[PDB]
Amino acid sequence: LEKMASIDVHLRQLVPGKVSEDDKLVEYDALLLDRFLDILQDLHGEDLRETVQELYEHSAEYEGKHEPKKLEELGSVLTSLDPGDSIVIAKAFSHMLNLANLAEEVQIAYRRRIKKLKKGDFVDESSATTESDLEETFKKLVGDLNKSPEEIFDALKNQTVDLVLTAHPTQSVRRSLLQKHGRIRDCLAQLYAKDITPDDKQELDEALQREIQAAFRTDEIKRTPPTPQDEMRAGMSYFHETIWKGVPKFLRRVDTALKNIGIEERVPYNAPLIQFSSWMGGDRDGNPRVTPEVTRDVCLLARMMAATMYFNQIEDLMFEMSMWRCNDELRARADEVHANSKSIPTTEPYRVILGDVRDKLYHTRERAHQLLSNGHSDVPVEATFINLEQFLEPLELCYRSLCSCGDRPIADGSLLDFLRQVSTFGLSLVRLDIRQESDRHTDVLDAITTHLDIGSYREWSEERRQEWLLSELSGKRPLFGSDLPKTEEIADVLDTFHVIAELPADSFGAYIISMATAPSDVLAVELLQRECRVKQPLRVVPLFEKLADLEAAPAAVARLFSVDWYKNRINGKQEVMIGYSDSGKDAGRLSAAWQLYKAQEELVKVAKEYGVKLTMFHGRGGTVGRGGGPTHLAILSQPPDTINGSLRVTVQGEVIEQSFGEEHLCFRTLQRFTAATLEHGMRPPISPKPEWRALLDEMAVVATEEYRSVVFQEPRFVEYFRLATPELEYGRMNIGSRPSKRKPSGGIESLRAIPWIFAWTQTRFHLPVWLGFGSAIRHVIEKDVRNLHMLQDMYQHWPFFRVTIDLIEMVFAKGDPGIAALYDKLLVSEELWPFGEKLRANFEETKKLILQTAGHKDLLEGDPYLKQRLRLRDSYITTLNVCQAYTLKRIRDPSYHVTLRPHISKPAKELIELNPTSEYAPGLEDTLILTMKGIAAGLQNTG
Amino acid sequence: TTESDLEETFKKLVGDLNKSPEEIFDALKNQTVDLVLTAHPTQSVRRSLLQKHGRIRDCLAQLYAKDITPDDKQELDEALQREIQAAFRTDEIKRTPPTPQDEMRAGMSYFHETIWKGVPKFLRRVDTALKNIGIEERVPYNAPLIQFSSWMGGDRDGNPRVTPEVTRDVCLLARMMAATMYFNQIEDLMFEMSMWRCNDELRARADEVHANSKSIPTTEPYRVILGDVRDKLYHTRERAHQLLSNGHSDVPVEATFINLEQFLEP
Amino acid sequence: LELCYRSLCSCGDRPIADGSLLDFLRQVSTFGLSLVRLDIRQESDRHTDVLDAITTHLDIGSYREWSEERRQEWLLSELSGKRPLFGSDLPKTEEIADVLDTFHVIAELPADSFGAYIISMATAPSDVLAVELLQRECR
Repeated sequence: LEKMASIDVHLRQLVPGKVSEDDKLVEYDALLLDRFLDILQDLHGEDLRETVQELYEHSAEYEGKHEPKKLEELGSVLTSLDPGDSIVIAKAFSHMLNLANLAEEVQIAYRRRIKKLKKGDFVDESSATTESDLEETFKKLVGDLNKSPEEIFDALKNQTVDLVLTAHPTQSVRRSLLQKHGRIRDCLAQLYAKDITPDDKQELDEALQREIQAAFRTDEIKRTPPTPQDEMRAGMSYFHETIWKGVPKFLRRVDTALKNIGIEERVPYNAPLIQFSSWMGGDRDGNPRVTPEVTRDVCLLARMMAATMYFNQIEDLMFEMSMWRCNDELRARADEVHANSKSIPTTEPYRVILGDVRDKLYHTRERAHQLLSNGHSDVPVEATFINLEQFLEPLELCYRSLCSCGDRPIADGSLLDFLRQVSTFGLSLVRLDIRQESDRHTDVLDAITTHLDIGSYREWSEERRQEWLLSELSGKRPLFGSDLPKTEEIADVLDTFHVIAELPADSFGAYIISMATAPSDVLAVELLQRECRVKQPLRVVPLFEKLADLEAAPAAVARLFSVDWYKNRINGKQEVMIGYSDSGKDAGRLSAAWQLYKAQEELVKVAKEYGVKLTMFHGRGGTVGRGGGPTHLAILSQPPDTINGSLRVTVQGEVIEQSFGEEHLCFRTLQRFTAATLEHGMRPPISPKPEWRALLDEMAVVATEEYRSVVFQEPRFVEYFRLATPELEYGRMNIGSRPSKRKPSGGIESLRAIPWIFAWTQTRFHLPVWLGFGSAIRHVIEKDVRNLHMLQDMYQHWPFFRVTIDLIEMVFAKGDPGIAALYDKLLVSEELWPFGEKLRANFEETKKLILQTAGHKDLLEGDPYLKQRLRLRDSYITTLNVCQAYTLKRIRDPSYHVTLRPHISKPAKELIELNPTSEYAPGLEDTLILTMKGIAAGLQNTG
Repeated sequence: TTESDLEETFKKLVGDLNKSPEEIFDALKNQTVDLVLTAHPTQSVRRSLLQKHGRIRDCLAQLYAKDITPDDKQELDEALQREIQAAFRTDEIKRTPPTPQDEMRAGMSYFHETIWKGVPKFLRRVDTALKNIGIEERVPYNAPLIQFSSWMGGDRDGNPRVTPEVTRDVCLLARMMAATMYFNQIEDLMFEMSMWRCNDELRARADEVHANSKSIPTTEPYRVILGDVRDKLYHTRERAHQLLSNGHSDVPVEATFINLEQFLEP
Repeated sequence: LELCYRSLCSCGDRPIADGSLLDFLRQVSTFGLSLVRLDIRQESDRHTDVLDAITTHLDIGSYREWSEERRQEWLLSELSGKRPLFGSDLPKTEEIADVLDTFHVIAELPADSFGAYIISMATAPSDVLAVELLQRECR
């Protein structure tokens, strides 16, 4: 058994140098890989193991030198496998890749930071090795900006970081397989303790193998495209995993950091530095499966999870709180609770109060399980806490008392962590946002005006809409009753509003209007809210998606503030949502990014005019959605005063593991969010030179021209897209809960942005992310010999431009034109081949231009850590690519017969039997799904 | 400091006494250690003060880690002082000479603290020691190498306060703590058991259990069986709380495990 | 029951059917599910109070000052339209609350219990149309 000698060599060639000398990543992945291959040999035989290993060796050699021979050898081996062995190979490379991501997680989390590698400028904030922690951010604010610690302390007091969890665009992996990955990480880490005992080490190795097999022996398909509730619990897994415990530890570190610069107070417990929001069960844009009952469901489920967690916590709090000296107030309250009732003696008053609150917690949990599992309950209102204040009051009483008796140290222990968990998590953990297209609201209003015989709200001009909406919001007469012809959709909208009306506001964040374009969409949602008897209406949030919507958004927002009814309803607070990927699908990426910068600038000018406090909600696709070090500089790179102590970011499902799976991970996440928000608030990035703004305007025009000319003006583009890319299969298979298009018969316009990105990400081509940069940079470079220098100035001195280019370069590192060409060769008509060839030429050109801008000669020249990690994942992703290409060829072409090879080794008793009701050949559907999940998992995020 | 551990004891048995590893393994199979817990001759300390001492120990130990970070060390010191005051600021008298049941719970604290997790860890270490001398089997799971007994609620010698009702109390309280621990354990056992290849015997039983019933899908049979065992555990615990807090129950005995065999079988 | 009667007469047991079964059927038809049917009765002036509060809250005038025919006209246009008339945001005296809540209680019950809505001191068609409108707009 000396296969280990070979893969070790290959790994050491993939990652040759050392990015430090704790660089045990090759050791980690070689260990996990060898254990895995042994388990694969034991389960599925020797031949299978040798085949898979040969495949990986070739894939790694290809990632090394990129000789197309390696690709054709991988193809040669993969075509000869009967679908059973294809399944085994695909599953093999999925698990090997996951193990690679695991060794990476351990490497990053236990990489010790190097103080001496900092340069002194903003660049350092784009990598976790040189990014500032909380304390370094404090000292940078004090020394360099002459800010006083009191100003920092206030800034922290009023700052709010609101993280919004969304559903996974593809495989939200089984909570069980997450658990198994966790055990594997812990085993690795403990195995690399520099002191461990021989038996501890032996039992750790045994546990590791045991769990790698345990993970391999579980399916990753079948069942349902899990219902919105199942996805929602699968979302809240990370509250038990890390977040619930993680909040108070982070806040305590904020206290320590404040002490270490002279501040003697702590951050007040009720200060909302962290906040969590959810879309799971609320977003309806192009998702009929999110019914009103779904919303009522995840609302009550959230309240259940909250009351449960508080209940399990308050036992340990009651144990801790065994003191007897207390305030007179708390003493009287204890006499009250005891009279109105181990049995909690009156000499332990803290335990009396906390025992009563414990009662209220249990009663609330059972009441919520009865409201969800039935539709009514018997539990009266008084056995439960209805708002957060009733909950907070007795705890704050206990804190007051403890500090009264000089037991503040005791009060700053379990009690403080509990109070902060109550303030951060509320009664619901999260606040659910509802989201819906504007056109559905317009449908409802049109049905209403037609039923009232006033015209059709749809035909009305934007201002006429505004006028009718204003008169209707003014009056005292309700608008409709049950006697209204309601389509299924109209009924969905109205019933959603009623469900909102019949629930506590503690669960609801914002009403987000997708495809928002004009003030009438916002006023419309406000009116529907009031006329559906929504007691405390939600804040309305427009989502300007298309480019023109971004150009006209400040004018619409100003017009909204200028309206007295809205000006008083919003109460000096406004939240606007931007979508990096949504605008990118419309007008290319460069134009969408620059337009977003300008649009935020103008929105801030409007908010300063009308004296409203603006919060910018960053959707998916952004720079702030990459996760990790890059998020630091990305947040720093927002236009000045666009943050102002209120950040709101989408936590994409594809990153939620890299952000909240582990302890160190969650801590560093909350830390970089808080530090970035604070520093940007007190130290805005430089304002751009005007020549820069003009240059970006020209490049935006050229880029949008090329982008739309390719995606929309070329007629055969959609045929090419359907051929060279698994878009249709993703649209058909039980991968995501949402349909891939809004209208089945439309082109790319009606296609959603998630399948648009995902489709081209799968083929290692990434056309939506970089398309447009080539023609623009070429254009300005030819226009003047000097512009290049100017561009290179921006990349090195303008944070915004730097984070944009950096993202593009990183995506190019995840790309490979040769693999794309393989997809073309197997799946595209011959008369369409040159088309693709031309695109690929563009690809290469764009790459060479991006490099020239960054002053780099290789991709990711400045970040060799990331280069190493990407190289390592890629060596696994490439085989999944080829396997996917040929599998597509077989699925689409029943006339393409292959020369099969003999089967290898072992109602379902073998891997091929796990899909009975299959449409295509046995095991092809599952292989395609496997490669899609594996490639998608190995590439993570791009654009 | 110089006493023999398990493995050194093995090598002393094998090298010096010419005992075969098989003889050692058999001896272990048949050996039983029955540890009997008694009430404290004086202060059986409050379970809360146990917890506080525990936090103090953890704080000391982590404070003397040869790698610790400045902020971790500062927060550790703060936690240490905080907990020392916390312990000092609690009384240790009043109330009653705690009822035999109160002393009995205060005895069973140590199952949660260490013993419940500690037993299988030790047994696994016995397995490792057997591997290192050539034995490929493990110590059978149903072998009673460790056994626990109690006098708390049973010893009456010179003690009028141990009434028969006290005995029935500590009996049912013990069973409650047992069913509790098993229940809380079997959730993580159900998470682990997500495999799909299974025995024909297990397949048939799973088809049966699912037919007689997240909703436990039939292609995860282990989760079917263990979810059923979870059901019986819950019913047993609630039944014991009803027999203790009342004197009767409505929950039928057949919804619960009555003997160790019904429990072990699935 | 009628099935049992049909059957008995089918087998020529009509005499048996005309005994306890017939008395039972007649008791069901005479007494229904409620023995009696409850009439509601109220002064017309209370309905006028409610309509006056509504027209004042809508800033249209005071239904009270309006002549009998003008009342008739507003009542007719309102009974014609498709828009409801008011919501919880309405200044309601104790009496107005009594009237509206009475109408809601009528709405939340089976019609088997209710006979007639009787207007005491009835004087003009607007009193009747008014009660009809309040009935509809109270669902």
